[PDB]
Order: sequence, then C-alpha cells, then structure tokens
Amino acid sequence: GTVNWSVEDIVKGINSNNLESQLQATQAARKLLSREKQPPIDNIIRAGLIPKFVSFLGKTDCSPIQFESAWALTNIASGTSEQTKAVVDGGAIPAFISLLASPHAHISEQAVWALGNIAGDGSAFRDLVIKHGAIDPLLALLAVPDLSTLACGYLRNLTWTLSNLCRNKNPAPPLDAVEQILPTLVRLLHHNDPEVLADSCWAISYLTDGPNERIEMVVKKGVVPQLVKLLGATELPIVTPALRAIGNIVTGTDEQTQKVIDAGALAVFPSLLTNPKTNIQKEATWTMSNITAGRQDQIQQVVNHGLVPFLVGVLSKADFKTQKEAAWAITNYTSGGTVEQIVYLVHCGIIEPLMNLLSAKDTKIIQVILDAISNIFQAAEKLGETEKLSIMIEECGGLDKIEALQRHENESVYKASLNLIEKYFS
Ligand SMILES: NCCCC[C@H](NCc1cccc(-c2cccnc2)c1)C(N)=O
Ligand SMILES: NCCCC[C@H](NCc1cccc(-c2cccnc2)c1)C(N)=O
Repeated sequence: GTVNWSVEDIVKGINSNNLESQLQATQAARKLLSREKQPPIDNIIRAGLIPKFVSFLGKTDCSPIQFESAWALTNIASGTSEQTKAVVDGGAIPAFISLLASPHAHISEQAVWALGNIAGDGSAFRDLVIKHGAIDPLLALLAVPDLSTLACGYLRNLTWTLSNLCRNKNPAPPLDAVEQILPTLVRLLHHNDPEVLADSCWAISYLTDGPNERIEMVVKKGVVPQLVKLLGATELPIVTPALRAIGNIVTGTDEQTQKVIDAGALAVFPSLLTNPKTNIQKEATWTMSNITAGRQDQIQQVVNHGLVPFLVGVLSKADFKTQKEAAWAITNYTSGGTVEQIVYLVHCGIIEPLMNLLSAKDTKIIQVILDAISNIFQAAEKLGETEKLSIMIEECGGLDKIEALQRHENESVYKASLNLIEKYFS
C-alpha cells in the first residue's frame, strides 16, 4: 500500500482534503525516509512537507497520523545539521514536547527520540529544547518506583535523549538544567541494562568535561564509586565512557582526584594500561598523567598500587599517542615527586625507554622527555649521583640521542640538549 511511493504522490496525498489520504501519504513518506540506501530527505524537504508533518503532530483526534508524522520528522532530524534545522524551523520543538505526555507510548517515545536528535545537533538547539521546557516532561516519564517496570527500548531512548541534553560545549549546558537532570542520571547510572549504563556514563563524561565547578557538581552527587565500578565492566561500550568520565574528573582539583583514588580506581589500571583496545590504553595513560601531576601522597599511591612498572611498559611499547601520554605521566611524576619516588622510578627501568623515544620525529614528546631527564638529574644532584645516572644514560645509548639533538630544528630542544650535555656529560 505505502511502499516506494514517489515524492510527487506523497505530496498529492498530503495536500488532499482527506485525513485518511493524508495519513496514508504520511506513512508512505515515513517509509521512504526510513530506507537504508540514501533516503530522499532533501527532496522531502524541498517539497515543503515539513510544516505539514508538524501540523499533523497536533492532531490529537488521529493518533496514527501523529505517530507517522513524528517518525517522518525524526528521520529528517537525525540527518545533517541543515536538515535538523529545517525541522526546528517548521516549529517542531514545542509540538514534540506536547507529545511527551501522549497517552500512546509509541508516540511519546517517538517525541523523546526526536528531541534527542534535535538537542544532539549542537549547543544552540540543545539550549532551545531546554528553553521550550523539555526537561520536566522528560523527567516525568522516568518517575516510577522501579525503572525495571519500563519497557527496555523506551528507557534506552529516554536515557539517550537525556545524554544529548548534557552533551555539547561552548557553551556547556545551563547550570540549572544540569542540576535538574543529575539526580535522574545518578539513578540511571545504577540501572541494570548495558545500553542505559553506557549512555548514562556518556552523559556523566560530558558533564565532567569542563572547569572544576562542573566536575564538582557531579562529584558531589556521589557517583565516583559507581563510575569506578563501571570502569571494571566487561563491556567495552561501558568502560569507554566510564574511563572518559574518570579521566575528566582527575583533571580537577587534588581533592576531586582523591575521590577517584579513594574509590579504588587505581586497582583497575593494570588491566586498562594493557588493554587490547588502543583508545582504552591511551585514555588510561592520559588519566595516569593527570594523577601523577597531583600531590606527592597521590604519586605514592600510584607507587603503592604497583603502577609504575605498567607506565614503564607503556613507554616501552604502545601506540605512539599512548607513548606520548606516558612521557607526560613520567614528566609530571618527576616534576612533582620526592627524591625517593624518583629513585624508585629509575629502579623500575624508566631510563632506557625514555631514551629510546628521543628518536621520535615529534618535537613535543622530545621536549617533554628532556624535561623528565632534567628532573631526574635534579633528584640525582641531591643524592650526589649524577655520574651514576650519566653512565646509565650513556650505556643504553642515551648520550648519542641527546647529542644528536644538538643539531635539531627546535630552539627549546637545542638549548635543553646542550645544557644537559655540558652540565652532566664531561
Ligand atoms: N594550558 C592549556 C592546557 C595544557 C595541558 C593539556 N593538554 C591536553 C592534551 C593534549 C594532548 C592530548 C590530550 C589527550 C589525549 C588523549 C586522551 N585525552 C587527552 C590532552 C590540557 N589539559 O589541555
Ligand atoms: N598544578 C597542577 C596542575 C598542572 C600540572 C602541570 N602541568 C602539565 C600537565 C599536567 C597534567 C597533564 C598534562 C598533559 C599534557 C599533555 C598531554 N597529556 C597530559 C600536563 C605539571 N607540570 O605537573
């Protein structure tokens, strides 16, 4: 009946003076916009159908045409930014918000999905969805004693849309909106469905992707222990945002970082730092680099949990971007650490992999490593053992790499190189 209509016929039906003809044509449009291979979204838009779809959203008396038009519109709004804008410009946002409280679950759910795609397009549309009042009725759909009584797909949909209201930057979402959403987020974060957990984790990672005040309003809700638990999950779609969130949180204050350690995060890092997924290992090392930039007592906890050999491991062998993060973790450790902590680092074998990376055609990691070497000598000076350190560096071929850096493009590299040589190598 409604399979593979032409746009011309859809237009004829929607323009008819007959609600049933309009319904049948709207369903035809929905199916056309749903096809996997290149759905003719721009042709539907050019045909002027968006405002007609939007007017159908208001037909309380005909719930099937509300549903079909909602679905058609959602198909369009899930496209490019220009296509999402066409839907918003047709007046769809308040129409969809009014549909959240529909008695028909299928329709409500379609409106949830539409608003998530609109909000997800960017900061301005996100904020516009919020200004039209979407948050209260969305939260109201989750106001049941036990989330398990809700249909799984319905709950995943709501969680995903809430995560889009948390998502973008410049600006970040309104503080007021974040505080309104966060308690429901915390509740979703302990719900036993992997997709809900993943999307809740993503939402938390967005909210913590900012200044310390933003991190604080999340941490104050007490979610860090649950994040650390999820960090240990077997499902990669859960571990990835949980680690992103934890990583964001330790870019904050010493106290915020301490909550992460206190919750037992460091015990997961032997696995994370050797994870077969490259981006997990990269993000875990980044996280370590922010922890070693903390207090000496926090560095000591990294030591105590046996993580220094793992950092030596990543420095020794890893995707290059991961090795760069490891170099940062080592520079931060040596800038901030006690003499005894720095000695321990050398006893763990940091020198050879550090020196091997001076071969890297990448100016930034080089300065970073030279910085680390300078820091280690400084600790050695306080023990009167630069000579022993110099021999070490000399034996693994480090002197040759530093001397080769004499004749190198960069001024910081040059200067730092020659300084090290004349100061510690005859
Ligand atoms: N002074 C501005 C800040 C300088 C320090 C720092 N550079 C951050 C930075 C640089 C390069 C890479 C990352 C990174 C990589 C992988 C995962 N996660 C992150 C992070 C930052 N916090 O922006
Ligand atoms: N005062 C504490 C916060 C700043 C710490 C300070 N700045 C550098 C710093 C701290 C933490 C992480 C990074 C970093 C840079 C690039 C890539 N990945 C990670 C850099 C330092 N040298 O310890």
